Amino acid sequence: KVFGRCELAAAMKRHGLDNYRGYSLGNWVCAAKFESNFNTQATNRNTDGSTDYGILQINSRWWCNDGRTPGSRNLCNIPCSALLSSDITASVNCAKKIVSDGNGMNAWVAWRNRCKGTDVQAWIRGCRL
Ligand SMILES: O=S(=O)(O)c1cc2c(O)c(c1)Cc1cc(S(=O)(=O)O)cc(c1O)Cc1cc(S(=O)(=O)O)cc(c1O)Cc1cc(S(=O)(=O)O)cc(c1O)C2
Ligand SMILES: O=S(=O)(O)c1cc2c(O)c(c1)Cc1cc(S(=O)(=O)O)cc(c1O)Cc1cc(S(=O)(=O)O)cc(c1O)Cc1cc(S(=O)(=O)O)cc(c1O)C2
Repeated sequence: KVFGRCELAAAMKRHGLDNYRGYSLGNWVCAAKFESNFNTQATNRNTDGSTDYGILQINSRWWCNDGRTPGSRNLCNIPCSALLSSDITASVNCAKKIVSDGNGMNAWVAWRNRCKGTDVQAWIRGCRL
């Protein structure tokens, strides 16, 4: 499923992402956009054998288990297919763990190139809140 902007911001807020470890809500919305275009089914392969999964493009090298990334860890203790679900709960919970561990959000490449140090609030303006 593809979220709209405001629908995603809203769900992210309900999951307590707003200002989580210092990152205002537009940050998580912005990162979702440039990682997956708001698509819960997004997946992308990496050259090391790992795959990024879901709305926040969470990597199987470190964070989840997809049974085909040899020698990988599963630090969120979660199957990667759970990161592909229509309900974003697992993605959110895994995203919290990544950030709190942590490298903040700098871990997300697209967030670092398109969101960090810009007007991330534009991503939430005009939404019901
Ligand atoms: O997209 S919207 O923010 O406009 C929206 C508002 C409400 C909605 O019921 C829905 C969307 C439909 C809907 C969407 C989703 S999601 O897109 O997958 O996030 C989930 C649900 C849902 O009804 C189920 C649901 C989950 C939660 S959560 O455990 O906190 O994530 C809370 C609620 C849910 O219905 C209650 C709820 C809260 C809120 S509020 O944003 O907290 O005011 C609005 C609406 C609600 O139904 C009222
Ligand atoms: O990822 S975080 O947003 O939590 C973060 C915040 C600060 C940080 O200092 C860093 C990360 C570490 C860091 C990372 C990087 S990068 O991974 O290569 O993108 C670069 C730097 C850095 O300190 C160096 C740096 C770059 C820039 S830029 O011109 O915008 O690219 C600005 C700064 C830097 O220190 C200053 C700065 C800005 C910001 S702001 O969020 O843009 O206001 C937060 C922090 C800053 O130190 C305070």
